[PDB]
Amino acid sequence: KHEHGVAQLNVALDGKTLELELDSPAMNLVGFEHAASTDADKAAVAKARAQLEKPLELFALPVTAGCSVASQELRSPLFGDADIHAHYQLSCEKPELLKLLTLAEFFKRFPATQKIQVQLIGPDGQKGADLAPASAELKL
Ligand SMILES: [Zn+2]
Ligand SMILES: [Zn+2]
Repeated sequence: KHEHGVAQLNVALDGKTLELELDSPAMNLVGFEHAASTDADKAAVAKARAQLEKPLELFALPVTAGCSVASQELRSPLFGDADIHAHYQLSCEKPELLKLLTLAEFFKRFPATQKIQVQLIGPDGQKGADLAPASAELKL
């Protein structure tokens, strides 16, 4: 599932919990897939890393919701000691306030991404949705 500028995002609101799994070809986030030797390359990777380390900002989860990070995983060689995987588990005090999900912010911060294919699974059932910077909201 590897198309440059296209990323998959699986969501799952289960009571308090919210699980976001983002699989993306590395081209969208760092701007290449050759492991980083240069300094321009190493700063582009650390820029991405510290943006992905702040998932309440990227996914623009409302403050009103009481959202805190329980666990976060960035599977890629580029962030150890080519695709990128980014798994967040969140715990929202007031999950009822999570009415809507804005990738608008994600697009601003990784403008290399033109389309995000979204599999949401609520307690309502299962809903697909393609998101572009134009049309980047999803009724949760
Ligand atoms: Zn590629
Ligand atoms: Zn994972």
